[PDB]
Amino acid sequence: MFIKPGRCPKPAVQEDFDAARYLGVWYDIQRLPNKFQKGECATATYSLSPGVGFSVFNRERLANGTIKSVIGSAIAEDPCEPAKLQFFHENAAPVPYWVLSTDYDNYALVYSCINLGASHAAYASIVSRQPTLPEETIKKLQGTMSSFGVGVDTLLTTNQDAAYCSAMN
Amino acid sequence: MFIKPGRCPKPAVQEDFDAARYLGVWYDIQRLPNKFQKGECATATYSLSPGVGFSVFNRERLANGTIKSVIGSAIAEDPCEPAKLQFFHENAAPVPYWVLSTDYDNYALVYSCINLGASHAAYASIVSRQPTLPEETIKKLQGTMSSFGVGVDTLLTTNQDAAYCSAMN
Amino acid sequence: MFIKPGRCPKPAVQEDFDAARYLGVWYDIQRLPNKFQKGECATATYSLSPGVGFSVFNRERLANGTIKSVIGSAIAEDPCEPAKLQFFHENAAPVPYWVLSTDYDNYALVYSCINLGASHAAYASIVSRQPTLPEETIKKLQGTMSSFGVGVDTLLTTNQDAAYCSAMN
Amino acid sequence: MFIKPGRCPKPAVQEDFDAARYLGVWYDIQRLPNKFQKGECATATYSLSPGVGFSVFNRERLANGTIKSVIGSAIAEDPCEPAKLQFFHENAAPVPYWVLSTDYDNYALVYSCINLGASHAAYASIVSRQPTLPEETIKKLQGTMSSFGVGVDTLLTTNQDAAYCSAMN
Ligand SMILES: C=CC1=C(C)/C(=C/c2[nH]c(/C=C3N=C(/C=C4\NC(=O)C(C)=C4C=C)C(C)=C\3CCC(=O)O)c(CCC(=O)O)c2C)NC1=O
Ligand SMILES: C=CC1=C(C)/C(=C/c2[nH]c(/C=C3N=C(/C=C4\NC(=O)C(C)=C4C=C)C(C)=C\3CCC(=O)O)c(CCC(=O)O)c2C)NC1=O
Ligand SMILES: C=CC1=C(C)/C(=C/c2[nH]c(/C=C3N=C(/C=C4\NC(=O)C(C)=C4C=C)C(C)=C\3CCC(=O)O)c(CCC(=O)O)c2C)NC1=O
Ligand SMILES: C=CC1=C(C)/C(=C/c2[nH]c(/C=C3N=C(/C=C4\NC(=O)C(C)=C4C=C)C(C)=C\3CCC(=O)O)c(CCC(=O)O)c2C)NC1=O
Repeated sequence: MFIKPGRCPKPAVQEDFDAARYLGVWYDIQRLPNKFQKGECATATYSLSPGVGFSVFNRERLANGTIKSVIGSAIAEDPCEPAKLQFFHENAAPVPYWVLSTDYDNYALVYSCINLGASHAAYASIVSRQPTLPEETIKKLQGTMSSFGVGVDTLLTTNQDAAYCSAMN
Repeated sequence: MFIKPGRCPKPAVQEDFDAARYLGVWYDIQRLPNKFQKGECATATYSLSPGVGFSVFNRERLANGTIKSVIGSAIAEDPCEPAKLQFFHENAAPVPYWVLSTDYDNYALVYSCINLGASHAAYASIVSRQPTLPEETIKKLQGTMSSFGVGVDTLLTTNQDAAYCSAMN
Repeated sequence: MFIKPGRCPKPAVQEDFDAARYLGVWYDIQRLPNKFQKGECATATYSLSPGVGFSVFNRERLANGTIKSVIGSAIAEDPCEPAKLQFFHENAAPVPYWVLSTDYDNYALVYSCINLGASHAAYASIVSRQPTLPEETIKKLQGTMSSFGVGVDTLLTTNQDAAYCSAMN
Repeated sequence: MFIKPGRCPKPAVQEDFDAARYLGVWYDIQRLPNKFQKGECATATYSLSPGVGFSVFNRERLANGTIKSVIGSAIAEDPCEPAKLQFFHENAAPVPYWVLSTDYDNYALVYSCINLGASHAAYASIVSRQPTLPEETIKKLQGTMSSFGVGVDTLLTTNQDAAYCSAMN
């Protein structure tokens, strides 16, 4: 199910989060089933913004081979909680985006949850600075997710194959 | 699906909504599939509150024959929009509850929607002051729902059979 | 003034806050200057409600001798943070109400703050189960307030004189 | 004062608001007394952003001759209400910004309001594509404001004198 029992959890986020080091390209390695990703090879690119926060450009490769993308803006509405962001994507209502853990140069774990009464809808992603990530790191991040009730066996492994994804350039 | 494409619609609500005439017992006649109703024979009872708004007591009959209930509070956070309520149920995050149409003495149409990025999760109910409602009224209210994109063929018809539901008293 | 520089602070709230023990009558002992209290002898009475949360009845004695009162409802929108309440007063927009500290039987310190861009508007009150409170307790609670930036120097001392407030009954 | 009785009004906003035509430089002509503008010669510059919405750069000239400025991002959280924006200024909490009326090439009237219980704090500004605006336009826009309860009598007339504001360049 996309909708799960219980209200949203409140996991810990990355201490001393530094958005400048978080900028650049991230590859989707695993993610919870969701409605927005329609393809494979997903990347997120975060870039400087003349205003506050940073800009967002997400791209994926659809089955027909076309590259589909969305633009957005990311802002931490409380400057004292810089890892707790609101993402504003074109044609979407705002969604939360929490950086739960990152070392900036290899991996990040991101989490988002919206309450639906006594249920909730959550999204989570393990991302990497490369199209792959070591199994040891994946299992560690999955452990973090399990610790607050995420169904890790539901995680999808994103296709990042070099040939299949060549159209991403 | 419980989660549907598009952001929440903004249907018109009942003009000149009068919560005092809305109080009392309502029977669930049809509703969109949802996660909270686990049984049949559902009723909603709205009662006076010493504070602002009104109090909520929802009851249903589970398959095992036990009656399960929840208490809540209903408040219109903007007094100038009295038909646009927030419902606060025990152990639940707040949810919207809009009275789209009612004649107070026979039927009401209620709607609730929460945005999930570019998707949404909606709930809707046709309720009656009696365990049944005339087909003509049902079709009229379904027409209202269709006019803003609700999938009316997905509506569930609640079992309100006198014998099956006798445990509701 | 009423609006001061900086965003609202997030002070710690009462651990294991038990609303049931918080019910009953409280006397205003000191409070920050505000727009709603126009007289003296202020009291807050919190009572059981059939729904969630509790009901609110605040009364004060105006300079002309008239007793003025308001009703409201109090609800903790996040059940896991029971001391962080939203108060809904008749014809008012919702306002936050945080129980920072209480021993239920003698005193409580309440705090509320709303952001106004790079400024904020804050309210705070020391209340007592009696019309007076020990000077030692008061100094203790003022210490808490000044610890997160409240200007305790601006606190008003509420007239609770038994003769002046006799109209309160 | 800055805080006045009653909840925020909901004035009508500019129909078919086109952010692209709203970009560029605006001069503050009149504004309600507020906490953020500490000088004169105020200007707002709105620019393209790679993400959603637009970027904000506000500048003014303090009495000591120093130019003070702030950066921010503007986003319409509901794409169907493009004139109802949220402004995120550096180190400030989010604030509403509603374009009530503009012809893009000459004037705009902006409004913002935040509820404080049964009171409110409002901001409003008349801006112009030039350092001055025709008296007729000004009276027109004041009429709009007074029509929903703004105290136009309290409006400050911003010093845009070319010599006094020369440091703005
Ligand atoms: C996103 C929207 C959304 C809404 C609107 C919603 C309402 C809501 N209905 C609830 C229970 C309930 N609600 C009902 C019945 C009704 N409820 C009604 O709103 C009406 C009109 C009827 C009947 C006429 C009953 C019978 C229960 C108790 C369910 C049970 O405990 O078995 C609960 C309690 C939590 C739970 O048991 O899951 C919530 C939060 N929840 C949501 O996520
Ligand atoms: C309830 C939570 C919730 C979240 C978090 C959410 C994010 C989000 N991701 C989007 C697109 C996208 N998002 C991604 C990828 C990513 N996105 C990421 O947050 C990360 C970490 C990656 C990859 C590493 C891509 C590739 C698209 C474009 C999808 C497409 O247009 O095909 C959109 C655009 C609207 C849409 O296309 O449906 C939203 C709102 N939506 C939600 O409802
Ligand atoms: C920004 C924060 C903020 C808060 C917290 C707030 C509370 C609040 N207190 C109110 C009335 C009142 N409140 C009080 C007293 C109390 N109230 C208390 O919270 C406590 C602890 C006491 C006393 C112990 C009384 C006596 C009234 C009625 C005042 C009157 O009608 O004369 C009202 C009614 C609207 C009004 O008359 O202005 C609100 C919204 N308003 C705000 O804007
Ligand atoms: C409750 C409502 C509310 C609003 C709208 C608001 C806007 C706002 N304007 C700001 C600065 C500023 N805003 C302006 C000017 C403008 N600003 C405008 O919205 C327009 C139309 C002009 C001029 C045409 C300038 C010049 C600064 C920098 C002030 C300075 O740093 O000295 C800031 C920075 C924080 C601060 O310095 O206080 C905020 C939050 N703040 C609020 O509390």
